[PDB]
Amino acid sequence: MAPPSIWSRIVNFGSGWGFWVSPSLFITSTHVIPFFGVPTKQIQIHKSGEFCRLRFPKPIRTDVTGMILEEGAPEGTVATLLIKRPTGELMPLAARMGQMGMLLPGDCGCPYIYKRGNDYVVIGVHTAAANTVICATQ
Amino acid sequence: MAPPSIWSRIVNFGSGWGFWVSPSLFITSTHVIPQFFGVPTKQIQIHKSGEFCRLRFPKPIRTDVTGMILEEGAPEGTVATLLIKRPTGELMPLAARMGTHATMKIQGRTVGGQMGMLLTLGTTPGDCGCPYIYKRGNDYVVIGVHTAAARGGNTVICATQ
Repeated sequence: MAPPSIWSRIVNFGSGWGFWVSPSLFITSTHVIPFFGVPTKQIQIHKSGEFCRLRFPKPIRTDVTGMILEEGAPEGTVATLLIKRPTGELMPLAARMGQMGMLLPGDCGCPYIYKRGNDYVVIGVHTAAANTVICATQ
Repeated sequence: MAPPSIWSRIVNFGSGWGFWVSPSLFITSTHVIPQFFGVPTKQIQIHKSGEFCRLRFPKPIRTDVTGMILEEGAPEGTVATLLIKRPTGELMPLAARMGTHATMKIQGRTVGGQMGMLLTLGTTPGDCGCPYIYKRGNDYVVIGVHTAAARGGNTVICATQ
């Protein structure tokens, strides 16, 4: 259901994963932050509570289109937790959810997506789980 | 292009990449082999046919994937898709018109494989190990692995067998 281009946005970072919103915007969780060739000082790091945004002065992923990132998902939205594993396996997981989710480590940082019209929407990143799941917000 | 499950079979293997044809079969390029997947190099059944390296492991490692048809190249004129992954994460499916088998010198190294040509950015040595794939009905089919590329040309070599 999620095309390869959106999977390619998910890239391993630190101890887990992160996600490309644009050629220059990259989101992840704070527990995986130990950058991509760019000095750690030439980046905007705006941590926001187990959620972190990284903005580079130059595009890094020019292959990637600008995708909408919202705070969360309206209650009842069936988001999709796109977990990647070190072996290369892709693990899509249907989550009912806007901040806490019900399914139907090193995974933290993987994004939450839900399709609205002919365009995808990011709503946060994987924070922790132990059927329960949690999604970090802006 | 191709679905995610096919792309997820492509993984970094040393200097370049490799391809999980089945849960236990792993094709790659002999030159990208590091100097595997948490397995003793002795325990792995290695086979080589030029710059083509086929690794059959004793235990199914990649249980998420399925078996896929692996063939010795493709007939002349077939348009295969070289599935390139770059270390930045980007995906680059490139169409290639497979030609005949040839032998050439590149980087002080005599290379052999099924020549192909990229059709309307370009390949890099870090891209070796990635698969040439063309769909035959419903079945996706692997024909070999990227092993070399001409200095300036769009000629490309596909390790076969």
